[PDB]
Amino acid sequence: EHKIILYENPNFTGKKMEIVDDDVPSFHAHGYQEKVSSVRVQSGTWVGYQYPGYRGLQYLLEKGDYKDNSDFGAPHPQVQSVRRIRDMQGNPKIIIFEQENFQGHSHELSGPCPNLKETGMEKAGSVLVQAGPWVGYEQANCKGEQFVFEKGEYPRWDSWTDSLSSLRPIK
Amino acid sequence: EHKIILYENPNFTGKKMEIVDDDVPSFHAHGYQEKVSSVRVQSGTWVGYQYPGYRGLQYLLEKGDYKDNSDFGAPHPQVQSVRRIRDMQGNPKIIIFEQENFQGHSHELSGPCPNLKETGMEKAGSVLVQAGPWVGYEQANCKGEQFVFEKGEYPRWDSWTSSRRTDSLSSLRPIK
Repeated sequence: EHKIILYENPNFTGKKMEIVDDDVPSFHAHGYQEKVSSVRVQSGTWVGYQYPGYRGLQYLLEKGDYKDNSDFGAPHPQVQSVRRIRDMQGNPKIIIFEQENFQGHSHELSGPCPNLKETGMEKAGSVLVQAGPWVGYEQANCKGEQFVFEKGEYPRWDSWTDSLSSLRPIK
Repeated sequence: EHKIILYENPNFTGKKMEIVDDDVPSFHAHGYQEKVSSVRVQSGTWVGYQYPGYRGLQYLLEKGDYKDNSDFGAPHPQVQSVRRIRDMQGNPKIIIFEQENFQGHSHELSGPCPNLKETGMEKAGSVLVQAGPWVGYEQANCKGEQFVFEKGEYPRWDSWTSSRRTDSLSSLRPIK
C-alpha cells in the first residue's frame, strides 16, 4: 500500500490529508481546502499538480520527506491534485528529435543527462518515450520547471508545456 | 461496472482496448500504440486526452456511442490517455468572475448556459466551482474546445488551458 501525507504548514505541522493508493483530482472534493507546505512520501512515486484536474505546474514526489515546498520545486504552497505513477518499464529509453513530428537529428538516452547541449542537441522539437517514465527539467543540472514524460509520443513543445535542458530516468 | 472501449478505425472496427474502472495515463504502456477513431462508453463519465499523462486537448465522454472522432470533438484521432470522473456533487454551482484572483463582477450559474454574454459577462478572468463537475466550451452553443472544471479554484485563464491556445470561454453545462 502506497501512501503519501500532505501537511498544511512547513515541517509536517498543521491539518493533514492521508492518501493511500488512490488518485485525487480535487483536494476540495476530498475536504482539504488548505495550502500545502510540506509532504511526506512513505512509498511510491507521485506527481502533484498546482491546479485541480492535474493542471498547472507539475512537481515530482519520490519517496522521502519534504520539509518546505521549495524542496519539491513549488514557488508557493499550491497543490490541488495528486496522482501516483504505478507503471514503470524496465530499461528506460527516450529519443528526442530536433524537429517536430519526429523529424531531424535524433538523440537517444538511457540514463541521466544534466545538459542536453552535450549531445549536440540544438532544440527539442518532439520526444519519443520508449520506456520510462522520465522527468525533464527546464534548466541544466535538473532544476527549474518539471515535466513528467510517460511511454508515448510527444509531437510538439505544447505536449509537455519551451526549452528542456536536462532529463532523468525511472523515478 | 464502469467500462469504456476504444477502437482503432471508425464505426467500432479494428483493434480495441477495453478499460474497466481503472485510469490509463499511457496507452502505450498498456499495449495500445494505435490511433483512436471510435469510442463506446457503456457506463460512467470519462475524459480522454490528446497526449499521455492527461495533457493536450480534453474530450468529454459520457455514456453512448461515438462512431467517428468528430463525434467527441477530436480534430484528429489522437487520444493517448483516459480517466474516469467518479465524484459528482449534488446541486451544481459555479461562479465566474470577470477578472483574476476572484475579483470583479460575479456571475453564478446552476444550469446550462449556451452564451455567457447573456449574464452581462464580458471576459472570464477566474472560476470558482462549488459543486460539479462542469464542462466549459470555447464557443457558444456548447461547441469548440472543451475544458473540464472540477470542485476547486481556477485563478487565471491558464488554469483551464492545458493547451494555452484560447483564453475565451463562451458556454457551460453541469454534471456530466
